[PDB]
Amino acid sequence: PNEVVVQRLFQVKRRRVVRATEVPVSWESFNNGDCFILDLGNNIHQWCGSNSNRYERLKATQVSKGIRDNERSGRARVHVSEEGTEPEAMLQVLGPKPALPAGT
Amino acid sequence: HHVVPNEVVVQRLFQVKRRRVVRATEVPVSWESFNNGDCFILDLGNNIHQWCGSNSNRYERLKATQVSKGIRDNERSGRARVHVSEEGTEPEAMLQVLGPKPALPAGTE
Ligand SMILES: [Ca+2]
Ligand SMILES: [Ca+2]
Ligand code: NA
Ligand code: NA
Repeated sequence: PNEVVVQRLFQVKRRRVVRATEVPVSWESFNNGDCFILDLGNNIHQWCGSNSNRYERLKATQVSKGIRDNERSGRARVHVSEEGTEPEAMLQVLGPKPALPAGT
Repeated sequence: HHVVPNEVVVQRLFQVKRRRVVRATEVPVSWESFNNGDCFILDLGNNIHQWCGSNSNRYERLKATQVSKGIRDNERSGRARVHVSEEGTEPEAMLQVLGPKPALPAGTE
C-alpha cells in the first residue's frame, strides 16, 4: 500500500482576554508580571509590574479611571506607581513590601 | 430619626492579567486562515513549515517551535524537516499549497 500525507494547518495563538479580578488585599496577591489596582475609596492606586504587558497596563488604566469616574462621580484621585515608587498610602494598607514573585 | 450617617469604604484589590495559555488548533489550509498577529504551522508530511506573523508574540513563537518539533519527533519519528519563514519569505512549497499570497489582516478582529 502507498504512504499518504495529510496536509494540515495549525494556528498558534495566545488568548487575548485581559481580566480584572478581585483578590485578597495583601502583598501576597502581587507579582511583577501583572498590574494591580488598590481601591481605597477617595484614592485609587494603580501599580504595574516591570514584566506586565501593554494590554494589562491599558486595562488597568481603564479600570482605575472607570472606578474614579463611573463609580465615584469623578470624586477620587488615581495614583500611578511602580516597583520602588509605592506611596506611603499603599504601604499603610499593605504593610512593608517584600520581594515579589516574577510572575504567574 | 436624627442620625449621624457614617460612610463605609471597602478597601479592595484587583488583579489585571492577560490569560497566558497559547493554543494550537487545526484550521482550514488556506490563506483565509492566516493573520499577521499569530504563528502558523503548515504540515506537509516530510516538511513542516513554521511561519510567524510580524505582530506575533514570543510565546506564540515558542509554542509554534515546540509544536513543530513535536510533529517532527513524535508523529514523524524524526523523519521530517522544519522550515521557518515569515512575511515576504514564504517558500514555493507554501505557495504551491496555499496559492498566491493575498494581503493578510494585521490581527484577529
Ligand atoms: Ca502578565
Ligand atoms: Ca497573537
Ligand atoms: Na510523512
Ligand atoms: Na523562507
